[PDB]
Amino acid sequence: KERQQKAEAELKELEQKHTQLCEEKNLLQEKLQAETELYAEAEEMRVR
Amino acid sequence: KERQQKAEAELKELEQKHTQLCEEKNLLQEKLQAETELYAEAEEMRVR
Repeated sequence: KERQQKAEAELKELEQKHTQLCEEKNLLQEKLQAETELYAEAEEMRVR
Repeated sequence: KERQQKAEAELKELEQKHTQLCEEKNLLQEKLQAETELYAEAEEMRVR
């Protein structure tokens, strides 16, 4: 039972880093969008 | 045996998730540095 308790604790750690994965995916979408927007604005400003 | 191999699979998942988190953080820092430098140069040339 202590062995399955350790396994369940690792499972809670898995859930916590699953939430971390979701946060990091949202962060990745946001940062990629920001980079693309700034690159487009950069193209327009170098045309200017 | 089943519990320990399941725990090892969970540990591999933990390592993969943490590696993905670290890689996305590195992408974050490099592209944010790029964003800051682009903003600075854009404002400089814009006022010019």
